[PDB]
Amino acid sequence: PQVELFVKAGSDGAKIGNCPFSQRLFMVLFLKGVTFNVTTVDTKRRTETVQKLCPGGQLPFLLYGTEVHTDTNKIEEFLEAVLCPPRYPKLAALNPESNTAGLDIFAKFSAYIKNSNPALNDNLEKGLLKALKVLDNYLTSPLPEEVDETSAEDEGVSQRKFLDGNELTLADCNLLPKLHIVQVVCKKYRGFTIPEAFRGVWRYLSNAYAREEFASTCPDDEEIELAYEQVAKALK
Repeated sequence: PQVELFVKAGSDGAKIGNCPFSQRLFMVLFLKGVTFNVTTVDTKRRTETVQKLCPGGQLPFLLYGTEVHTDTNKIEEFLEAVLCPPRYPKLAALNPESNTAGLDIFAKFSAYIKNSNPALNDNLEKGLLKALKVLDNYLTSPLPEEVDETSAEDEGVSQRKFLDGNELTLADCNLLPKLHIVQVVCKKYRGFTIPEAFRGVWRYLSNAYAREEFASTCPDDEEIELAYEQVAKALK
């Protein structure tokens, strides 16, 4: 039941370019265990075969047998439905709040980085910091799984690896690619690093970069930066 995910090509028209939607889906497929392959699509120069499978020009899309599926959320939702137990595992989060913790982070970042008027830099940066703290608190709050089970050093603090427990879920597939863009781009163009004092968020990124499903699906730093260069370099 052949699985082909079509994703945005980077600056040389071949390699992985910047796209959080592509990476999220790429991650879902590694995590599912399915046999699959990825085709990169140069969005300035779609091949004729790609033009014909996705006449609308959406991206990413997914070839499943002979059907093309568009819209990332619906693609994901369909991968969860059709690649299901017992032959593949359920990836969706158990706790609803895991799907919405730090959702706002990527919008606040975008605002922050598209802005070019120095007067606004500070308030937008605090927007971003606050969104990261909501996330941090969610990462340091014990989930129901962890109830009343701790050791003396770090009572009240969670020790789970990812958003919803110790297994990557769908919620991580959405968040991690976005946070990864936030870090690379804000470091390069805004003199900004996620504060060390958000130890949840750091401990979380550490656990992420430790898993090939995420680190193998990241675009090269240079592709992310090039991708954001025009919009980001405008603030003087």
